[PDB]
Amino acid sequence: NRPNRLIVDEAINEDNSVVSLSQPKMDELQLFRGDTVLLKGKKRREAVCIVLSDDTCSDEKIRMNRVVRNNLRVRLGDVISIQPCPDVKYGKRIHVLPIDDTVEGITGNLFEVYLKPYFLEAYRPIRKGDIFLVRGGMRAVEFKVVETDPSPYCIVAPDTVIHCEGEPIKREDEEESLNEVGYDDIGGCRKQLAQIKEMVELPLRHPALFKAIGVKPPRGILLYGPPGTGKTLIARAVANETGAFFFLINGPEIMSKLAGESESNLRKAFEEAEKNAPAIIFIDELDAIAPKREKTHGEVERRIVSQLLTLMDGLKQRAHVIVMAATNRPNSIDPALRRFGRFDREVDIGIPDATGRLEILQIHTKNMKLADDVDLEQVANETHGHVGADLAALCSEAALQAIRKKMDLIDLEDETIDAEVMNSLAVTMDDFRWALSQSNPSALRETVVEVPQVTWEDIGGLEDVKRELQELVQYPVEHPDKFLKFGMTPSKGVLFYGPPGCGKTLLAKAIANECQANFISIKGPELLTMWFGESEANVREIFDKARQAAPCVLFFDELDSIAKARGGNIGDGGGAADRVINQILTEMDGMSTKKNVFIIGATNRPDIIDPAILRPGRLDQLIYIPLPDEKSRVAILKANLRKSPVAKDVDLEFLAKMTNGFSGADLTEICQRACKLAIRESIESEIVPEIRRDHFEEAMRFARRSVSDNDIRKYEMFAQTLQQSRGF
Amino acid sequence: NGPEIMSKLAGESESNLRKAFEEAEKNAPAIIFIDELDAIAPKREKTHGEVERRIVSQLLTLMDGLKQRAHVIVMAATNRPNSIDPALRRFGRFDREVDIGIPDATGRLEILQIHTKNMKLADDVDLEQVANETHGHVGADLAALCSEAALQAIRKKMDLIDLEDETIDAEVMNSLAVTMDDFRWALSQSNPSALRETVVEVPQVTWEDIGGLEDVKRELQELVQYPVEHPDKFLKFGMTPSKGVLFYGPPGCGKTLLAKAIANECQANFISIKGPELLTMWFGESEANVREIFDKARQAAPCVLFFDELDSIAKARGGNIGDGGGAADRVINQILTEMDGMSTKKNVFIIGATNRPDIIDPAILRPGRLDQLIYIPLPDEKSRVAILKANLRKSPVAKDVDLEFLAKMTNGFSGADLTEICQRACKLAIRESIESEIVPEIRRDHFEEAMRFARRSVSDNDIRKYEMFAQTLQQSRGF
Ligand SMILES: Nc1ncnc2c1ncn2[C@@H]1O[C@H](COP(=O)(O)OP(=O)(O)OP(O)(O)=S)[C@@H](O)[C@H]1O
Ligand SMILES: Nc1ncnc2c1ncn2[C@@H]1O[C@H](COP(=O)(O)OP(=O)(O)OP(O)(O)=S)[C@@H](O)[C@H]1O
Ligand SMILES: Nc1ncnc2c1ncn2[C@@H]1O[C@H](COP(=O)(O)OP(=O)(O)O)[C@@H](O)[C@H]1O
Ligand SMILES: [Mg+2]
Ligand SMILES: [Mg+2]
Repeated sequence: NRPNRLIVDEAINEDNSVVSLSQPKMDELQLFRGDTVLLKGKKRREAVCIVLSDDTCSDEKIRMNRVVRNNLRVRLGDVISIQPCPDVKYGKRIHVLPIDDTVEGITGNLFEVYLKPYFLEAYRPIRKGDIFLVRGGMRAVEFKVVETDPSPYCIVAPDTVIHCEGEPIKREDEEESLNEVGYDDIGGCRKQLAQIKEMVELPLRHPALFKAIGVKPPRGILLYGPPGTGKTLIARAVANETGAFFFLINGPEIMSKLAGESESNLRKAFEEAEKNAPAIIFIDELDAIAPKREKTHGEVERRIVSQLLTLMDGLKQRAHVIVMAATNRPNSIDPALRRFGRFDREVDIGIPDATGRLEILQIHTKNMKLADDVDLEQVANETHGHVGADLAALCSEAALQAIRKKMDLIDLEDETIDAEVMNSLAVTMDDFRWALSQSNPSALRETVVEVPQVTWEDIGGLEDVKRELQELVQYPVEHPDKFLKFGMTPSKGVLFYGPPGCGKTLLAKAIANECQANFISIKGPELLTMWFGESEANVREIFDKARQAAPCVLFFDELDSIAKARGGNIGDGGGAADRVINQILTEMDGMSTKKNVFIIGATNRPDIIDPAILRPGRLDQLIYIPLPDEKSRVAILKANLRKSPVAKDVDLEFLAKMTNGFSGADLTEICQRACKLAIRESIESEIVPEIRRDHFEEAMRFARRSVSDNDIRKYEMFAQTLQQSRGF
Repeated sequence: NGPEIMSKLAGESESNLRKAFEEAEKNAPAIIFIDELDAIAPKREKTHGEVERRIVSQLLTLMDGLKQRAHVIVMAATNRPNSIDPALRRFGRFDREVDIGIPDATGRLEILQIHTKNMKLADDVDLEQVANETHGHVGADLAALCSEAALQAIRKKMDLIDLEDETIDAEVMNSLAVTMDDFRWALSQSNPSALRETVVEVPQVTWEDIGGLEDVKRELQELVQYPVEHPDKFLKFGMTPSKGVLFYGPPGCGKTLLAKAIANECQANFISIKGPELLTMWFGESEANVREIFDKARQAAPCVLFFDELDSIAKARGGNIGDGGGAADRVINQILTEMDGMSTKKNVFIIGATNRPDIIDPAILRPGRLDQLIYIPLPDEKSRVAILKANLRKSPVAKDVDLEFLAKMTNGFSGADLTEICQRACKLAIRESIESEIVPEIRRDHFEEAMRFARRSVSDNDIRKYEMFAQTLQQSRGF
């Protein structure tokens, strides 16, 4: 249907007037990447913009910003027409003025702060119907053009004289503000937007089709995640972005109201928003109003949760609605709300990663001006547990640390301030380092699921067991073609066992990095404290959080501490078991081989373990991690100092010889002392940097075999037969 | 609806609940269906305050105080038989029970076809495979798996059509289909997350699926097949069938399979309760769900009830050296009170299995509980072919192999460790093929390399220990 029909999509780049396409559309287009284009759009309102080319788009799709996409009165997923035409020319007048409340409280000269610096060397097209936004000085400014050089197009040149009175504008009746949230105000969530985006999209954009079909569009959604994670943000974003009518319910709000006042208040919310459909209904803190465990005292609270049910279930299809609620943990809410015809969908919005945090940090760092020494790629690596709302108050508190010490000397106090200071005001790296050091980065910290940073090169030796792990994880994900042809079935779990400090934890994080699978780590002590006094109930959740993360490596680390809890050494009269070992391996038997979740245990004392976990179908492949030998003992040293400035004098072949029964962790203990003996001489020297050969000679003096000899023969005995361990 | 009438104001419900019978008294013959009887009649520690305790006693006086009225029948629904006031199950109240379980694959295919009727499908679809890939699924899961797969089709198909108007006509829909790539996609989302709990089914395993063991196969059909087949006999000669069996032997020698084989043979349902799962529901110092697995066994008869890896429980109390006391828990006792409960006129049939007969409680060996003891030995050469011959029956082995030759070099391998050889061989084959992308057929050299790393799973010095218990495990009670 011709290359006059294009679709809307949301840009990767942040720049104001551009559109990004691909070469197939270019081999359809045959026009430049520096050209101007005049686009046609809905409601007789159209606008002028330029194009470039790039791979991130598909064969056919169109990247835009909101500032473009709003004037065109279009939304993501609308048919647009680029109209590839070269009308190219300069314009003349281009008289602009600021917008109603967007300048409220800021005053003064706008030429050198705003406007001018935005146009320079990047002449930007303009039309009588372009509103645009300029970022700076802690503020988002909005503009409009009542007249310019006559239409359609005007293209600035590094001359053109712009003239502006200032003063507000009349607020446009229907024209949205750009300060309303949209898919660009959310970051780190990319994967769960597209999930929410598909699922809610077409029944909002295409109310008719469903009325034409017998398909039931899912209507109800539950968003998980700990507080401050952006649940309420993601909700309103979608409602704005999709065009829907967004009504909002607070839990406390309707539990604040008088008994019997809530019922009419909760009922009206649907009844009213029934009339305005298509409609979103968002319920903040569903936990407040529907808390069924031992639930509540007295009817009036037990009554309102049954009112909610008869609205969800007793929804007859009404006309058209979709309900969205939010809560901190999936639990604590009445189970009867998750049945079908009620909130059947679930979207778990976890904490962000560093790649997510940098995405967030840039969003709250946009509008403000920064010094050149800032990094923000390092910050994301120094903020560990942080949700989005922590990481926003880390930007706004760092920026108040800047404007206290800067303008206390200016000490100017009046009704409003103008932009020159703000423009010549910046935040430095010393502030971020300061606001990161307060207790504000105190933040919620719980089970994290991520792709690990460790690579294969980060571990030395072990080259064959590296080859065997990729057999057992890489391939069944890579080649589902095979394993049908030859039949059989992949084995699910693995068990590493060996001397302490020999590399088991690392080698589990390496394959996750290799297959880009998520990695969940559950350490024996942590697992056994949540059992607390005689109760846990959270184990089934780490298998859930593993299930919705697939492909996933699920790693049970230092699995020996649990068995020695029941008892170690001499031993009890009984075997080594707890009620938290049993509910693990009921749940292993639960997960299907069609799942690509993959389990790995590790133990430093194979002597003690429960045979139940070695049974075929639980942890079958047994892998014995030996101590390193000379040629590998170089690989270890060669590795962990890869970031250390070692001097040329050293012989790593020589270290590796004098050492024999050292663990890989104890080699790092030598390399550790050497480096800390170096810094003592340097610090002395303040009354030259490099690591020196003599240093390694002194460190090597105090080195310590971490594993005894007489216990090496014990690993060598279990290396042979650990299969025998079950049955007697 | 339960919530409906619990939504209404206090005292509004009474008149609302009463009218439902009073009205539908006038329109008889009449059904009265009560959704979620759990909402309105939850008596355990039951409730707070009268108004909720009042409405459950209003319901009772309607059920019991039904005088025969004219003509009515009441139907209610609930998730678990428990949680509802016991006083509602007395006679003149809901005395009937119909347990509607989860479906089987034969059931799921039946469902899938019902929500797949009206829609058009591509020819590559199967639906007999889907039913085998959807494991825990209830009907409502398996319906939203059809409607979400069919939305995956009409998003990518008509987004290019991008036609938006008041109504659409049928040509597209007719020329619109769903493919197998969609089902595979919607099956891969987390929507197939579904409730998964004790399943009762006829097992897929056959006799041919296990090699060797030809006499103990003959003895199991004596003990299960015949009293169901020939109730004529067992009267003529008198006596009585024995109820339970106990398999014991080295690990990996085929006990679990051989229990699922007879269930398949007599087309009896099969319930499996594994030692760990049984001992975690005891949770902290409480279970209350054991009597239910004997109920779910009772209403399923003819039923094989299989207690698998029954050793993990006894080693819980303690294994090896041992405690000062015997191996027991409060979850062993409430099993064998309940075994003594079920009558020989029931055709429910119990089977245990253990890898450590040394440790077990003698109480379960008493005549009238688990009487027939059967010792499952390790395979021998002629049987070790039958095992290999079996588990690769679906594998494309090349003609070069000698299965007679494998079986010789192996002696004390378990049947499960033979599969461990046959397992490695097949995974060493796929490595060469995957290399070869920069020919399919298992090769003789492959089995020669796999055989290199093979591992005796059972020690020699513990084989003489099974041979000693093989002789006398009856002696174990009394000292
Ligand atoms: N092959 C190796 N390559 C690099 N570092 C190693 C290696 N083996 C041990 N290490 C060091 O040991 C530390 C982590 O040890 P792990 O890989 O967890 O071994 P582990 O025995 O599973 O753990 P523990 O705590 O020593 S019992 C790392 O900081 C490494 O410096
Ligand atoms: N006679 C046999 N025929 C076929 N497969 C067998 C046989 N014996 C053992 N196996 C293999 O062992 C696996 C299941 O073993 P089971 O029959 O459960 O023996 P078990 O000793 O009761 O169970 P475990 O886990 O080995 S203690 C199957 O996957 C089979 O491949
Ligand atoms: N993914 C994200 N991207 C950008 N900002 C975020 C994100 N997540 C959280 N925030 C910040 O969190 C703050 C409030 O979050 P909120 O919507 O209240 O989350 P919740 O409702 O889950 O508590 C907002 O200021 C927003 O800046
Ligand atoms: Mg470790
Ligand atoms: Mg078994």
